[PDB]
Amino acid sequence: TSRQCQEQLKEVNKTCEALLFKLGEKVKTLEMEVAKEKAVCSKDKESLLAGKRQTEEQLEACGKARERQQQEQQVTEENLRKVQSLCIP
Amino acid sequence: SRQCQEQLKEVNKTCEALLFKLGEKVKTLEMEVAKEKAVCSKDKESLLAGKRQTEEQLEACGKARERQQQEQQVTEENLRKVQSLCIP
Repeated sequence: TSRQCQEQLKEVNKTCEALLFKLGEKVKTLEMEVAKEKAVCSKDKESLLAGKRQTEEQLEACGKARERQQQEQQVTEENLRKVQSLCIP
Repeated sequence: SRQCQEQLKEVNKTCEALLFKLGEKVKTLEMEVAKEKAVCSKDKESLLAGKRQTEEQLEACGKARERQQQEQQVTEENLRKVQSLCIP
C-alpha cells in the first residue's frame, strides 16, 4: 500500500458521502411539502365551498322572493285595470 | 497503484449505487409535488370562477327585485290616483 494509494482511498467517496447526507435532508423536505400541500389544499377548498354555498342559498331566497313579487304585481295590475274600466259608468 | 485502482473502483461503485437508489426517491417526490400543485391550483381556479358566477347571478337577481318593487310602487301610486276619480 503506497502513501499516495492511501491518500486516494481517504478521498474517493468524500463527495458521494456528503451527497448522501444532503439527499436525506431533501427527502425529508419533500415529504413535509407533500403533507403540507395536501392539508392546505383541502382547507382552501373547504373555505371556497362554504363561501359558494352561502351565495347559492342567497340566490335561492332572492329567486323565490322574485316569484312572489311578480305574483303581487299581476294582482295589483288587474285591480288597476278593473278600477279604470269601471270608472265613470 | 496496482490492485489499489481496483479497490478505489469497487468502493466508489458501492457508494454511487446507493446515491442513485436514494436519488430515485427525490425524483419520485418532486414529480408528486408538481402533480399535486397542478391539480390543486386548477381545481381552486374552477371553484373561484364558479363562486364568481353565482355572485354575479345574485347581483342580477337583486337588481331585478329592485325593478319589480319600483314597478309595484308605480302601480300602487296609479291605483291611489285613479281611486280619487272613481266611485268604490
